[PDB]
Amino acid sequence: SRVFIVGGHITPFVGKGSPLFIDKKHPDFGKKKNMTLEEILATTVQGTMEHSGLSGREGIVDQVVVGNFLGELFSSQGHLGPAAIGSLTYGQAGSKNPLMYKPAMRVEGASASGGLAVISAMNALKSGSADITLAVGVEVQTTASARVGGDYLARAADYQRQRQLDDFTFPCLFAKRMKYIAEHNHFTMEDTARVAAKAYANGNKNPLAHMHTRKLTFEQCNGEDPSNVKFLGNETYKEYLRMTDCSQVSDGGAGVVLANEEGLRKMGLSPNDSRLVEIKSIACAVSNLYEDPDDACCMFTSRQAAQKALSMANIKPSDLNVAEVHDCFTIAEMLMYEALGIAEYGHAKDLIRNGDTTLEGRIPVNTGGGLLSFGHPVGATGIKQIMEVYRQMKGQCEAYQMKKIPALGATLNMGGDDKTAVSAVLQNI
Amino acid sequence: SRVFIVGGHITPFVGKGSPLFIDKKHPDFGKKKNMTLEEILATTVQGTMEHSGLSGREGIVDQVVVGNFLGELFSSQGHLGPAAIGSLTYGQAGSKNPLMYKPAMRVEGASASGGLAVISAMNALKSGSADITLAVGVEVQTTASARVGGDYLARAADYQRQRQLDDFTFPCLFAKRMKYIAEHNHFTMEDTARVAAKAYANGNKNPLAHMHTRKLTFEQCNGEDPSNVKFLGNETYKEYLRMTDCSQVSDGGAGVVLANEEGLRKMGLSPNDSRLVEIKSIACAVSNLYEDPDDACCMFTSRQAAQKALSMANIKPSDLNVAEVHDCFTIAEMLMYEALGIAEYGHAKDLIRNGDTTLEGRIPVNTGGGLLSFGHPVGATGIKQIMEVYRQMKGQCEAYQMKKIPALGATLNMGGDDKTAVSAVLQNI
Ligand SMILES: [Cl-]
Ligand SMILES: [Cl-]
Repeated sequence: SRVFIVGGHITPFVGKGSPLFIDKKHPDFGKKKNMTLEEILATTVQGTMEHSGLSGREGIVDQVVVGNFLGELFSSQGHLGPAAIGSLTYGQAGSKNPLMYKPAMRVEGASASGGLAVISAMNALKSGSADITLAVGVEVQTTASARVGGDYLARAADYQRQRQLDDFTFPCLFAKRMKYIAEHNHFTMEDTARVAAKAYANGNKNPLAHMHTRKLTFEQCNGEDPSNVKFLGNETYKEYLRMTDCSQVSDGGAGVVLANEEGLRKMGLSPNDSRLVEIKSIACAVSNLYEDPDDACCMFTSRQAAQKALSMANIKPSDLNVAEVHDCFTIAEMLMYEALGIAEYGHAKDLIRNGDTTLEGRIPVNTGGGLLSFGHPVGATGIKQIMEVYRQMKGQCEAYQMKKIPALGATLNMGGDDKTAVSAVLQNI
Repeated sequence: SRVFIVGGHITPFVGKGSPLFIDKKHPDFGKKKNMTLEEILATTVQGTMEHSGLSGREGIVDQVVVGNFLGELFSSQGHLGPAAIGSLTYGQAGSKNPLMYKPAMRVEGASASGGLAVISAMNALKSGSADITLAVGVEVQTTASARVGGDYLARAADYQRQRQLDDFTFPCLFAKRMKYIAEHNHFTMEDTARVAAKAYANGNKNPLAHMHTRKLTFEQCNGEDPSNVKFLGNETYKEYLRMTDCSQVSDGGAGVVLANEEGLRKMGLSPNDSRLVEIKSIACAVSNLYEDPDDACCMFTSRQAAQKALSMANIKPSDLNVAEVHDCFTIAEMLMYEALGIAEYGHAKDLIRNGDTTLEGRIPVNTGGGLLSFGHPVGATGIKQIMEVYRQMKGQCEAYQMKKIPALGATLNMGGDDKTAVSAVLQNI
């Protein structure tokens, strides 16, 4: 019935611009390779068990759900259920494996895949099938060029209808929102530069962040840097999107262990244990892939998911102390403030202008960098969000730790152009 | 907490060799096109609603789960949750849509993806979060060459480890089993020819079957036909697999509406309604993608799933009156009889030699053709299996209707080389 976060793990998120990423320019180029999807999933499953107190007793996990979007394209690998079952002892041939024969599957809803894993794992916990579940999200996207990656990520779009917009289909869909947003004075490209400045400043305090080592001023984020190019091909939307407005092409993983009251009891924990966080509610809303709303200024689907979650938890947005939102673009972060309801329609700009969502603000958002600086390994992201609220609640975030420990948090995870949304309310214990 | 099949729908399964498939050789070549994935999903969702009594009240469905393996490769399209949400009114611009904002997602575990959609839907029904769910499985595989297709289906294998075996990786993995099976006298290539003779004879009575129009004798299935080629490239395994031993590359869909007692109440039905079949149990077992058991003569994972399901429903294999099993190859059907437990280890051969699993036998299996003749649109298969037991129980199968209406049935759906398995026990009402 009730559901608890017992622990979890986030890998460093890596790609171009991280010193952890091996390219023709890294001391180990030709000597060592970046992790494969299998290696990331192994590290993520192992790390999750290690930081959840399950070492030696991994057999008490009832089910495993993997969130992943594009493994079949980037890594030529689907069927990650049995890859997850083999991840606890990966590379140790013939070893005993307590996860053998357990239920496992992959779920997918574009960049909401990790959020969907969490809900699926929660349904299992409330259904009689499971008392302890492991939800892991992983992605490897660095194995193709930027343009090829665009085409792959267009699988999140209505591909027949939208791939034609630009090779960078998904960035073009958000540039298209921005043109409409600017035409209705909803917010500006100066506002979106401010989101980016905050994300990179936050990421500079987060050693796991893809962009940890990159420092960017507001001025650079606002286009006073010749390398911050307007890179789209589509001439209708090109002027509305800069490089710094975009989430990173990252590899990484995140996992969480979730338990109901009987799972806690099996682990020797009581529901009042101060290492725990309760998932007070979770909700999913999905719209029509084939049709878009006219009002680009409103993410109606994300707004539905958040309102369902907040209502199920019996709280209002003003009760929230921290959030993680889906900043796949700076443009999206701004819309997410309004979808979540921490700003009224047309007032996200007030928040970003007054610093309310910065680390020292009254409602910090994406405290570790978001998709923009922390990075965006698609499948991992939904779970990374849950774990970031958890980490702030437990005082674990070091240089980006909030000074006032948050009592209530929310997540809002999105797939595609606001076509899938998953939202959770977390309560600190 | 109880779960009922209310109704469902299966499309014709189409591909090369069906008269319903449009190729340079069909009267409508150049005039009409085969369905796209979107069109198949539209037809399947609409048909499932229609045949389940939900037309005009589609809004009482709480959520949709889609099973699909390779859409992101064959159709450049992932994110099928929102595609499913737009499927009821697909092609009708701006129409009212009662499915808007409902939860939806895609699940995947290779050729067990449909079976996984059913389990996920059932978890929702038992957890408080749904009373009526739609589980739909769809696949389109006719959009690539055989060899490109082969590489795509290799996403079911451990791609790094196994892709090198043959361009037809997955077939080769079953040819490899057959070599070991022959070496241990477990069963013979005559036995596997007998499975195929049965599938095609059954398919000839099924107008939805991909191979409905193809008649094949035992002798042809046993290699007395020059066109029944041993097509593998790998010289170690080549001699152990004929064309007629393989499932079809098919396009199609299947859907089912599942409800709990409160769902039945909302639809105006009672749990004793003669249009219903109860799912007495369902189980999933997943093994290690990276490691294979020595004994090719046993599908351990599938055996685990079926034993779990039978045990949960409190029955034995001898109680079963009908079964649908995963005949991705003739070789697999034989192993499935032993995994399901209708034959003891080493005795599947007794069953196929005596006709026990034919339409007139005491335990008819794959009454409509199986994956071999009915066809294998990957994602649909797990749900087609459920709907075929349902159809036999309700007397709906016409020329392949069993003379004795079955009281108990079992499904066994498998992903990859026995790495994921889903098994259900159905009870006629
Ligand atoms: Cl996405
Ligand atoms: Cl498969």
